[PDB]
Amino acid sequence: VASYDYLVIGGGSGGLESAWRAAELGARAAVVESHKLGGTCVNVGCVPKKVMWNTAVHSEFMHDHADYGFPSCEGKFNWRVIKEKRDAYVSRLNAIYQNNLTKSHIEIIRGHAAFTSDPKPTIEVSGKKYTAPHILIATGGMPSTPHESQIPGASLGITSDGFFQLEELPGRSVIVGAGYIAVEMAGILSALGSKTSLMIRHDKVLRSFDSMISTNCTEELENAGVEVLKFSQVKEVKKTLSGLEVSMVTAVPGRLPVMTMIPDVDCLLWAIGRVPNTKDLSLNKLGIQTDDKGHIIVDEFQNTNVKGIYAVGDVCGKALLTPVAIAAGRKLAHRLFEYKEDSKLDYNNIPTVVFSHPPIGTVGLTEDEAIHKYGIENVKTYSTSFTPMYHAVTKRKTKCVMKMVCANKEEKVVGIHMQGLGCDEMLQGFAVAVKMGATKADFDNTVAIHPTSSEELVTLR
Amino acid sequence: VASYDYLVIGGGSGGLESAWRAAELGARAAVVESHKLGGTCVNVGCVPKKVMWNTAVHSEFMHDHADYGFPSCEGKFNWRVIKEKRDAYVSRLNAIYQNNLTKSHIEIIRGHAAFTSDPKPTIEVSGKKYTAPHILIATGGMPSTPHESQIPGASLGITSDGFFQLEELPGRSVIVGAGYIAVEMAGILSALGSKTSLMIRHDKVLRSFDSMISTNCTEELENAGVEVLKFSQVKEVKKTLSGLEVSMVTAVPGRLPVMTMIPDVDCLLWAIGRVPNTKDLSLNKLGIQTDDKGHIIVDEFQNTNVKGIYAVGDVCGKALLTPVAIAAGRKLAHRLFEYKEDSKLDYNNIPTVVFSHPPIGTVGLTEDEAIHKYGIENVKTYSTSFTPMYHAVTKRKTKCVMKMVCANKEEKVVGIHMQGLGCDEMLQGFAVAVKMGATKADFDNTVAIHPTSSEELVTLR
Ligand SMILES: NCCCCNCCCNC(=O)CNC(=O)[C@H](CSSC[C@H](NC(=O)CC[C@@H](N)C(=O)O)C(=O)NCC(=O)NCCCNCCCCN)NC(=O)CC[C@@H](N)C(=O)O
Ligand SMILES: NCCCCNCCCNC(=O)CNC(=O)[C@H](CSSC[C@H](NC(=O)CC[C@@H](N)C(=O)O)C(=O)NCC(=O)NCCCNCCCCN)NC(=O)CC[C@@H](N)C(=O)O
Ligand SMILES: Cc1cc2nc3c(=O)[nH]c(=O)nc-3n(C[C@H](O)[C@H](O)[C@H](O)COP(=O)(O)OP(=O)(O)OC[C@H]3O[C@@H](n4cnc5c(N)ncnc54)[C@H](O)[C@@H]3O)c2cc1C
Ligand SMILES: Cc1cc2nc3c(=O)[nH]c(=O)nc-3n(C[C@H](O)[C@H](O)[C@H](O)COP(=O)(O)OP(=O)(O)OC[C@H]3O[C@@H](n4cnc5c(N)ncnc54)[C@H](O)[C@@H]3O)c2cc1C
Repeated sequence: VASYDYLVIGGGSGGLESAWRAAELGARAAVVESHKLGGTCVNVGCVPKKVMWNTAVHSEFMHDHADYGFPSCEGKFNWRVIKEKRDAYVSRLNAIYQNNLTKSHIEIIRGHAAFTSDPKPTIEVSGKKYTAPHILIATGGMPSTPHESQIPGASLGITSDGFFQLEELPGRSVIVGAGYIAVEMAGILSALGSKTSLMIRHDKVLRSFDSMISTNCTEELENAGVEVLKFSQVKEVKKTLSGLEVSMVTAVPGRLPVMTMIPDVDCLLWAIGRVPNTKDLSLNKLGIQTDDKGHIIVDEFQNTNVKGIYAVGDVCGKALLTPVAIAAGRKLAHRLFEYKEDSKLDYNNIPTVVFSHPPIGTVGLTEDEAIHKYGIENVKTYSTSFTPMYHAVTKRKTKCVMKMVCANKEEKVVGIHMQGLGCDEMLQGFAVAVKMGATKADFDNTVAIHPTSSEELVTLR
Repeated sequence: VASYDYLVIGGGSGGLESAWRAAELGARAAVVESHKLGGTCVNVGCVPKKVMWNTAVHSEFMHDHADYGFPSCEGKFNWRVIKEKRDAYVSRLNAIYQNNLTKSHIEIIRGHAAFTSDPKPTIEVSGKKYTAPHILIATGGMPSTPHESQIPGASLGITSDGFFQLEELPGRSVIVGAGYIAVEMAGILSALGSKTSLMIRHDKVLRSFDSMISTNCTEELENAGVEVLKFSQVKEVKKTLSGLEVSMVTAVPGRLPVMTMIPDVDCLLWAIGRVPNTKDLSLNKLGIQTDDKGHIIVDEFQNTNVKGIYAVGDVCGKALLTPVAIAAGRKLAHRLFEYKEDSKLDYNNIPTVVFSHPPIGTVGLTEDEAIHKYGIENVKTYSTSFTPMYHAVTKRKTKCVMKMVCANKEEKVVGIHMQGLGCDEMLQGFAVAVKMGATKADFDNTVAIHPTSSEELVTLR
């Protein structure tokens, strides 16, 4: 047993940041990583996702060329080119992340960690044992897929991970899911040329977002040429001569169900969920708690039920975003190594952006979450809808919707939701303001920047 | 003399908003406009400027096409097309602005107003007389041009107004000026294909901005192919067989001066200044104060030295931006018609964006204005510089610089300056935060949005 001051399991967003902050404070740390550092985000997430998005944004502006006075292009995108490059960038970052750990004196135990029987919290990487007064489990999660039992042929399709392995553009794409990943994959594949279909169990996507967003987002998808199959779901999948044959059942309320075969499908992508990566950790040896789905149960301070063990990031289940994982590891490191008993992450007013077309920006309470916590009498919402002046000279259009949810008489801005061009870089600023507890008066007392879309939030009447 | 409750002179940004807010409060208002409503901003400013910018942004992304897997285009932009459209949009807006005044019951005295001899403040539009207990002068300004006396041939060139009259792209462009307009014109003409030169009296542009900006902005201009002629200035201009011949004098400190002839110049654009539009108003009949340059002198409440007369917008000289003009007319209307003695506009922390390539965003104190008002011991600046991941796969690059100026021990964020992709839509949010009096801790306690450029401001260390 080599002893350390900190032993982080998983070198993803959460593990790395916590280790970095701990080392900065004096601790002798080591990180246990079974694969590539940078985790899900760098290797199969944020990074490669956003590169492919910047590419989709390009095809969509090839369509506005002639309107702007330029001669139009003949087409034919090449997936290989942009893939080789996307992959290279991910290599450049790995190298970078290795270097940082090294120059920071953070040891890297490479391999798969699992807990042991030793009473004192101890893990064992490759027959060898390591222990520490503080162990952070930050192993994340993975895309869930349906068992061949209920969906015979389910394994025939791919996941987001497999999307980043695609080497040529799928001719016919069918995506099953209604969350941000699902939406993003559908938006990228469709803009780049694939005949795409998004299969959802209901009528709208991102149903957990403010109604104005799920409504607008389902619409803009339809308007962009993505076939949305509502109240539909996969019954089975089969490999035919030319691609897969997907049989789905559509049960639109008020009507009788209908079976449908989607043939010649090159790509069936499961974007149905993320499952925690916790079995093989041998949590059962310490009685470490988990919920019915395997997520590790922690408290406000990221504490498991076992002393000297913590969990952060996706593995916990709450707020599946890289900067939440980071913020939690950073705050933990400070509580442990800088002794600030009160360093926890406030999970309220976390900003999120969904890179669809147009981009979605959202922070805070939805109108309903607001109505519920305050009451209809005390919730006033303000909102606008317009066509960005960028579309003033284009046949093509996309709208821009902005809702502002205010609570009580002072009108504390408790939620801002929007969808439109520029909404991705537009949010961080207001997120700070919302986090400071701004009121509608503060926004209104801020001089506008003309001409911009952002200026519509400081002139909402 | 027809009497009203409010008589606004000029239907631009400031006059229109003040009239609208006044009418909403009960006042019987009328607006006096000698030309097209919407003013400088709609007719020869913000609106047409930003359309031409969106177009320049397009040529600059035609250059990243092949990098993103798409086949490249043969070129040849067409100025006519985008002009007909830009002009049409401006017509659509005028019509809109007319309609609003009408549906709001604001009368429109069309023609040129001038003050009279009548003791009681009275103006006369076309032989007819109008008076009111409250007159707002919101006549704005105009591009200044050099007198043929000192610069023989100065009149041969055009101004920003004349830029919006151009019907074909200038082959060779030379722009004289170092402010935002100058920079923007140079950036648009150059991106769209003109062989451009920007003539400045010093070494850098936007010299009144934070040093990191004038430095970065002079650099990115050079890197984009805009020839910047430093310590240079026009001596005279002449019309030759093929375009104008510009003779300038370059006096770089440490060296002897050199005369230079720039020949074959199709366009010489004066972007040297804006002069107030106040002579023909006959200010002298009421003894209304003005500075040595004709700007009308007002106080914190927009009061002239004469009772019942006010001034807002460019005409005053302070903060030459549409939303400052608007904010001042709106606040005035409330002071006058809603009787709130304390409604004045706070001229501190006004956000501004300069649509160069890449866009500049800035709000607050520059490092020096901070150092001066607080002292070197009390000013801490934070800053970063990086290449946006959009350029991770492009031969072409543009940087992104961000400086954060903090004052005192709490580190109140008193100034944020940046230049880069997305910085135009990125600013409004932080401007609200800065206006609320945020500290570096507030920014740091805001969860980041990954991956974005905006996220670099909440992780500045
Ligand atoms: N504002 C100053 C602080 C930010 C410094 N970035 C350097 C300037 C960019 N230079 C450049 O030349 C361009 N930058 C990039 O190449 C990298 C790629 S991923 S690196 C971005 C990084 N990651 C996270 O946000 C997510 C956690 C991550 N481990 C994961 O799982 O993905 C972040 O900033 N971490 C805070 C922290 O943990 N670490 C901080 C350092 C980031 N790690 C690597 C930086 C260099 C890139 N490998 N940065 C990003 O894409 C995000 C930042 C964005 N501004 C951008 O640059 O596009
Ligand atoms: N968030 C709700 C409040 C904003 C409402 N805009 C309508 C939604 C956009 N719909 C759409 O379909 C697209 N909008 C546009 O066509 C117009 C063109 S100029 S109109 C923008 C306007 N002007 C000023 O900022 C500058 C003063 C001006 N008189 C000048 O001199 O230029 C502003 O919002 N004024 C506050 C106020 O005085 N008046 C408010 C109404 C604006 N006047 C005209 C609106 C319709 C366009 N004619 N708006 C803009 O370009 C700026 C807003 C920006 N979000 C955008 O839409 O691009
Ligand atoms: C497609 C797709 C797109 C996404 N886009 C975004 C986005 O734009 N923005 C965003 O904020 N988030 C995005 N996410 C979410 C983000 O990837 C995750 O929330 C973030 O990765 C969480 O970090 P973590 O520290 O819990 O995990 P991870 O990054 O998953 O890191 C865990 C690491 O632990 C290693 N590991 C696991 N078990 C062990 C073990 N026993 N021993 C050793 N090593 C082990 C893993 O190999 C991995 O490298 C996306 C996710 C997917 C999938
Ligand atoms: C090129 C260029 C680009 C610009 N870009 C931007 C930008 O992106 N953002 C921004 O914020 N600002 C920009 N500006 C600045 C913005 O145009 C002005 O600050 C804004 O127009 C100020 O409004 P105002 O009410 O004082 O004036 P104005 O809009 O100028 O309105 C005054 C009106 O008064 C009328 N008038 C004048 N005298 C009389 C009289 N005696 N009788 C009757 N009518 C009269 C005029 O014809 C005019 O229509 C730009 C300016 C130029 C020039």
